[PDB]
Amino acid sequence: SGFRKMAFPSGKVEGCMVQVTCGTTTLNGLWLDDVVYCPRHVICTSEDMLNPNYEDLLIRKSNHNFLVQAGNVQLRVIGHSMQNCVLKLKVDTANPKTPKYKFVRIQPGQTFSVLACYNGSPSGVYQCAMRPNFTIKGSFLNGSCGSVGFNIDYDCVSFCYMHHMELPTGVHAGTDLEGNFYGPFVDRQTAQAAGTDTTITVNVLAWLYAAVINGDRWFLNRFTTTLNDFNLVAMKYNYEPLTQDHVDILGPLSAQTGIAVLDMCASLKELLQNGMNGRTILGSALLEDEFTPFDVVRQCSG
Amino acid sequence: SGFRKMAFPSGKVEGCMVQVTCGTTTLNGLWLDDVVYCPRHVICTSEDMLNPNYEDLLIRKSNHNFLVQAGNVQLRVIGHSMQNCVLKLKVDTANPKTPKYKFVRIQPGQTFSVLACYNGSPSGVYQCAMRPNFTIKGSFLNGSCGSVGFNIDYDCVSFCYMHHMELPTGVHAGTDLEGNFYGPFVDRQTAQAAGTDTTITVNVLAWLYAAVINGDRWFLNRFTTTLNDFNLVAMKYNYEPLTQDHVDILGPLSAQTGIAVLDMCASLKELLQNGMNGRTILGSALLEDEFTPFDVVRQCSGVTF
Ligand SMILES: OCc1csc2ccc(Cl)cc12
Ligand SMILES: OCc1csc2ccc(Cl)cc12
Ligand code: NA
Repeated sequence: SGFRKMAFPSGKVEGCMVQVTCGTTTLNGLWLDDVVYCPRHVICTSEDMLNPNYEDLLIRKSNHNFLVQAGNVQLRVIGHSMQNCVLKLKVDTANPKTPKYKFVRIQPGQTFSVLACYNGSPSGVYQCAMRPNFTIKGSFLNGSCGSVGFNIDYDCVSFCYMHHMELPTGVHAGTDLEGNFYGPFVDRQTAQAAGTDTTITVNVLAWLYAAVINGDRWFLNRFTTTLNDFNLVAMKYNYEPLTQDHVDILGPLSAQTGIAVLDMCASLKELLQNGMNGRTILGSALLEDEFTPFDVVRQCSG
Repeated sequence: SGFRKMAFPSGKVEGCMVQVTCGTTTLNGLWLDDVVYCPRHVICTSEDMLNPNYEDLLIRKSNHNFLVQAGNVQLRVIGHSMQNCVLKLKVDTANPKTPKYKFVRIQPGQTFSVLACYNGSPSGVYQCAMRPNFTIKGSFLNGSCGSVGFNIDYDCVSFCYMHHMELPTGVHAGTDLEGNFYGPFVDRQTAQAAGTDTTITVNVLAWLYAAVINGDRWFLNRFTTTLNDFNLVAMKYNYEPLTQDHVDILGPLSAQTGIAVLDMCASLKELLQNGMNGRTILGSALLEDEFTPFDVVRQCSGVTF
């Protein structure tokens, strides 16, 4: 029993973290095969962050401007190229600890684990979700740029996030491993702010199913709802619209508990209207939206 | 910025997880040097669990009755012995990935990371606290037994917990790595229950300090109090008593925020008496007590391993 915000075992990503230094700036890099991936703003001064011309900054760099350090060993750079907002540094050594991996760009609502790192050294691991406004609610300090987010389905590491910045509201923005930012953000010190965030409705529903699985039923009721009537109510609580896709993905959790999706939607409607009256669901006094349907099935059945 | 329930990187411990099978029961083992550690109830059957004589049950098993698989490769058991409630299986091969490590016993209120495993394969990592009633609120399914809890201090893994059982309320119980149980629990099929839990007061204060560090300040006020006065309130709300030792531990946090410990207990005083008034603290409507003061420091500092 029990239900926890659970991250993936981080060992496969730990063996990939290196330190990248350029000038006075040092951050983290991801060392896979003979390539080290890191945020391209490593080549920027503070003067440059307002309107950096990354092509012009990079052209003035040679390979030996980049110090890559893997634990105690210095890695020697033999090439460099820019792909969108990541720098790709070719090094003379393939990482002997390179796991089975792929790059995946994820959708809002998808979860993943973050390995926070400083100076190429892993500090901790925690579970995150891509918010609907394409930010993540992480825990990052200065020097954490280049830390990555990942899933491990079987023993293949699916890299989906690399940390680039913290926005004014204390949330975090970054790119996929192709260097494409999630959301409308840029690696540029502009007046950019996270859009108004919303609750991930399909995830709350999955987390309610998880409560029924672990033996809780107090929040159910005898009512049902149409999909559109539910969405009309939910968006008045800043909840994400629920789509038929979301209804389909919840199917297996509906079968395991015997509660139709729109019946659980009716229970979510009543919870939003009533609260919990001094009660808790799976140990929380708020409705949790950072567990996906997939996450619930992995932790409750295996 | 930001504050999240953070676990230690689990790589050093992932390389020690093995699968141990004895008969039809299979669980997880910890492979360090040339010894594999696992709960001794692996040798028991369903009828043995109601009243096992582990001494007599072990003297009847032999080395070949233990199938230990290090993922791919089979490990050969050359010897077996008991220390308290853990079984020590000598193997023919030393683990090449053995990290620097110690066996430590933690105190209730201290936190640690749990690497949940099934059939010797790690499946997830999460952060736990030893509750004052000596249980932990983990997430475990059948086959999780033998999973381990740990902290990392520089390069050294400090093993503190090994999973043994789940209680009727869905919380979990286990031993240190020397086989001594946390809490008044035994490894037999008997009527066992978690006692009434209490809230780890020093940890709630540490988490309020974490909230001030992250810009949550609405709960601060102009008042202060005394250790004696606040502990009267803590007892009323099923909070652990706050000691002068706790105040000394919160020193480093009381300096970084410039808010005295007794000053913050006044805030917690008012939160316990009047509630939250619809507002949240670090994204929570409850008072979180599974962050130690060190946890809050290390996360707002950047300490890495
Ligand atoms: O991390 C350095 C930095 C300073 S301002 C700004 C804006 C965007 C990004 Cl990605 C980075 C930075
Ligand atoms: O799964 C083994 C088992 C059955 S009942 C009981 C009570 C305590 C402990 Cl530690 C184990 C067990
Ligand atoms: Na005060």
